[PDB]
Amino acid sequence: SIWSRDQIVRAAVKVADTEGVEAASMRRVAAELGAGTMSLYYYVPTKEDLVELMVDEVIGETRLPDRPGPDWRAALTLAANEKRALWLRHPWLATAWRNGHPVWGPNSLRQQEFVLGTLGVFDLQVDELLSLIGLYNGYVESFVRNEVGWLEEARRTKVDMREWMRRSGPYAQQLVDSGEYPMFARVLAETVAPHMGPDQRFRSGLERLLDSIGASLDRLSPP
Amino acid sequence: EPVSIWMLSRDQIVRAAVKVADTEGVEAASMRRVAAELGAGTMSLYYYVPTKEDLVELMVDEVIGETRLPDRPGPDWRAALTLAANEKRALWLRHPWLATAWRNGHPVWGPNSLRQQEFVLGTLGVFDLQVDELLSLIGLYNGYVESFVRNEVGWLEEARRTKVDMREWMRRSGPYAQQLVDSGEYPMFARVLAETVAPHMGPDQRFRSGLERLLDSIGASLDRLSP
Ligand SMILES: CC(=O)O[C@@H]1[C@@H](C)O[C@@H](c2ccc3c(c2O)[C@H](O)[C@]24O[C@@]2(C3=O)[C@@]2(O)C(=O)C=C(C)C[C@@]2(O)C[C@@H]4O)C[C@H]1OC(=O)/C=C/C=C/C=C/C=C/C(=O)Nc1c(O)c2ccc(O)c(Cl)c2oc1=O
Ligand SMILES: CC(=O)O[C@@H]1[C@@H](C)O[C@@H](c2ccc3c(c2O)[C@H](O)[C@]24O[C@@]2(C3=O)[C@@]2(O)C(=O)C=C(C)C[C@@]2(O)C[C@@H]4O)C[C@H]1OC(=O)/C=C/C=C/C=C/C=C/C(=O)Nc1c(O)c2ccc(O)c(Cl)c2oc1=O
Ligand SMILES: [Cl-]
Ligand SMILES: [Cl-]
Ligand SMILES: [Cl-]
Ligand SMILES: [Cl-]
Ligand SMILES: [Cl-]
Ligand SMILES: [Cl-]
Repeated sequence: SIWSRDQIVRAAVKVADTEGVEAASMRRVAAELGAGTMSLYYYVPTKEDLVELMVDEVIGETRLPDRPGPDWRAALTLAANEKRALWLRHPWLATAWRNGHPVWGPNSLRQQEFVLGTLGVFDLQVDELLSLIGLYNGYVESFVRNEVGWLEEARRTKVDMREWMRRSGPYAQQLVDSGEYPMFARVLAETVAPHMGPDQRFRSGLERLLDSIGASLDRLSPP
Repeated sequence: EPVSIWMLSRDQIVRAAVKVADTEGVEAASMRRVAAELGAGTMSLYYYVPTKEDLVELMVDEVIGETRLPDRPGPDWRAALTLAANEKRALWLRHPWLATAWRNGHPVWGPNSLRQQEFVLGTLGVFDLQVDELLSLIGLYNGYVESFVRNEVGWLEEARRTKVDMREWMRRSGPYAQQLVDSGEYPMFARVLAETVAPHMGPDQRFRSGLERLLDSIGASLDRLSP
């Protein structure tokens, strides 16, 4: 287990933020530091290891409270906004982890202590805790991975979410006119969210997610 | 102003891209490599398929046409979502690049994708829901399936590179997990390792068990919002 390297990781991060993670190849990160590649490899064997070290490294930028306190909705909300701002700042976090094994670096584990801690006081089987936290973490990640995706897409096409929605209007009408997608149509007729800006959309999605967690907790702990 | 891709034939270009991606991942199936395979030339394909992103979008909807969900909702929403989940996981396992290839913000609105979405969205259509609430609960369900299978594929890919699978990784990491518990700093990590069952089930049993807890949470929200 992979758990001064640190200065290597920081230069990697700087490159990945600007030019994407592919561009943070091992030759370049050397260039960035003013060293030749042969020493880099001593401290950081593989590019897979570096990505893992970068993940943990940037999570160290963030600081949550030492303990969540009893308001699990306010604590998860704080964790949500921190995590979103970290992914927007380091968009490669949304697509870079390709492996199955979890990252057990100190900073990753510190933050999970806080997020798991929020529902840690409840008398739940731990796999139920992980299931509810899974719901919460899934919402934040799906949303922001999609957000990042729009930005990466815009830089190529010059068409962002709002502009894509307008230009897709005619195709959408064709699909409605097909008559084969009555639920898609009811979504297009009735949804409010896509017309909210990003910050308000995220927050209102988070409140719905939090209410679903809440409703589960009332089930397992009436009333 | 480009028109949607959805607005020598297309179907043979796509089926040919799918074969190179199945066997050798989505990178090994470019326009160059797809031309080669068909017995045709680099620029003739750009008539049918302008961009590689356009090509991937067609590849996704093509393979989604291998799954056939029912025409109609059914009152048992738990069974419905379970069927959808099992069918999505089998697909993704047959086409692992499904888990990673979609990197854009815009949704794939091919016909096979939307045919499948009618069934998934129709499952809670029974209920008195504002549409954004429906979408929120479907989001919880889809995120479960998607994280699960994408992690499952991650392990398969990691293991080809390392020759160390999920079980061998848990085994090999015991000493370090034990150092981490001994530090005293990670009490929730310790509890998880001491009490979790899931990662000791096989994948199929673990998939189903997590699904069941998810469905119970959907049920608790439906009861509150729509008695
Ligand atoms: C995330 C996302 O897609 O955001 C979209 C956004 C980018 O665009 C939004 C949008 C576009 C265009 C317009 C609109 C939009 O909101 C204006 O609402 C609008 O319709 C517009 C208009 O043009 C107008 O102007 C227009 O021009 C045309 C029409 C007809 C209406 C309008 O005049 C007026 C109206 O205001 C719709 C909006 O659509 C959605 O939010 C869709 C979300 C639904 C999620 C469904 C997921 C379902 C899960 C699911 O299927 N699970 C899966 C499985 O279990 C599964 C299992 C097996 C398997 O094989 C598969 Cl493939 C599976 O696939 C799965 O996905
Ligand atoms: C997905 C995953 O990690 O699966 C793991 C699997 C691969 O390995 C499992 C495992 C490993 C080792 C062992 C075990 C396992 O089950 C044997 O159970 C075992 O413990 C093992 C042993 O070695 C033994 O043998 C052993 O050898 C050593 C010890 C100490 C115990 C044992 O003798 C007893 C037993 O046999 C644990 C298992 O761990 C989990 O499932 C944990 C899941 C929890 C995820 C929670 C995520 C949290 C979300 C979250 O943080 N959200 C986020 C934020 O809001 C967030 C916000 C801001 C921000 O900056 C960040 Cl970074 C953020 O990051 C976020 O992630
Ligand atoms: Cl990147
Ligand atoms: Cl590597
Ligand atoms: Cl955007
Ligand atoms: Cl290409
Ligand atoms: Cl792939
Ligand atoms: Cl495995």
